[PDB]
Amino acid sequence: MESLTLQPIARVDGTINLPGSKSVSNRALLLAALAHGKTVLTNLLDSDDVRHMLNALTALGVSYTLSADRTRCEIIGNGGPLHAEGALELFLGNAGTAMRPLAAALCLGSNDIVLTGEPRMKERPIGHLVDALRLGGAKITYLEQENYPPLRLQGGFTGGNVDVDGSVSSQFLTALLMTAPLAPEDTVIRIKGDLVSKPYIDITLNLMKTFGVEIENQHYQQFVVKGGQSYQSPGTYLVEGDASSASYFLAAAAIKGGTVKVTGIGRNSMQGDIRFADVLEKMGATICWGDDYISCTRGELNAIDMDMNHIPDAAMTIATAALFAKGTTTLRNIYNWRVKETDRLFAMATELRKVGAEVEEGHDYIRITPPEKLNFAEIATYNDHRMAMCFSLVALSDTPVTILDPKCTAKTFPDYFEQLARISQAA
Ligand SMILES: O=C(O)C1=C[C@@H](OP(=O)(O)O)[C@@H](O)[C@H](O[C@@](OP(=O)(O)O)(C(=O)O)C(F)F)C1
Repeated sequence: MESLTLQPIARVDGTINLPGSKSVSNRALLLAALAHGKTVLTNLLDSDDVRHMLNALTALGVSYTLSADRTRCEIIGNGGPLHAEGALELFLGNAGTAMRPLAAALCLGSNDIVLTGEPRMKERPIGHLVDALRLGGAKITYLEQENYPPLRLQGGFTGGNVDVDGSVSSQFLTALLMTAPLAPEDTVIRIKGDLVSKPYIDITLNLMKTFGVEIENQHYQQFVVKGGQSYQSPGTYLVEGDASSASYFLAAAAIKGGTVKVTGIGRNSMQGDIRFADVLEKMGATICWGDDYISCTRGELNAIDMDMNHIPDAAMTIATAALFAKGTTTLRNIYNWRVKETDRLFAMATELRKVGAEVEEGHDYIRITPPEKLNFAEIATYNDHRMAMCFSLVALSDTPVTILDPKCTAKTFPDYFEQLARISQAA
């Protein structure tokens, strides 16, 4: 078991050029593969989730080339649905943005493909998506536990009236939205009730528009899609920097700055996690907005009590930043933390208590009362990139912290610790 020990960081200050957005990167790659023409993506993220998507596209027959640093990709569009037979297995690692979107897209036409991944992926739900795809005509088989990967897809999604549950993940609706335009018949997608992580649907619709497709969004309760469409290459496309990855560095400044500026995202970004900056401002930090940067300067840090459903991933960063705030912080309406890279409510509460906090682990919320002073802990990371990045902030105090399995950050940010060190100052 590898580990990394972070010594106390006296102050943070500096500029970080953000790695590419994982959410945008995987959507752009799949749309480029389905599109007609050559797409040149720049500022593409090089991480495990993107590598698994690229490997899947290679296995499906898509041609592309990558630059030396793997941030520039020239993709040759397939000009329509991707195809493979013989129960070809695509191993998708831990990537939800490959698993959910491909589970839907590969249901177009006739195929015989199996989707699987790491053990944890076999524990992340996909039943709501499968239910919707079947209503549209798809033939899908669960090879292990019902409602979870791995899946054998045999095609048949033609469109029609499809209902989808949006209460657990926005990725199921995202997958349907990307797939429906290419189906032969028109599709009306009806949301059964609530829709969580709503800002990610805006990311999906933005990418679809870039690739030539628009749909009718009726107040996020129903989406009307015309079938028989085709995606078209936009030529060159610049991938936004990752706003979720930015959260760690902006929070670092709110706690121990200094001023930290992140470039690659700004006030015009399509990512919902830029709203993380507004939470730091509510806590007492100073935020500066630019067209291609967001910066945070240390002010003060006061506890908050907020519904975080609109920024579930960046909300985890507030949970460790809360260790440094005045008062008790409560983060609400975050049930799906339980079904991601690990059960994050269980994990976050467990590890926060290890450094001294008093924590109430609610079914769908977490309440955190910081200790007078933090203590040392060897932090378990649950094969979850965000547990490692969130707990790295413990070192912005008088105590060191040891992070187990630091390489798990590679899901979205292989160079995380090098970047945190770049802004760490001794004076
Ligand atoms: O559509 C997207 O791009 C995502 C939407 C969210 O999921 P929900 O709609 O289910 O709330 C994020 O939490 C998810 O990021 C994570 O990763 P995956 O891409 O799903 O593997 C993450 O980086 O931590 C997370 F869900 F674990 C990526």
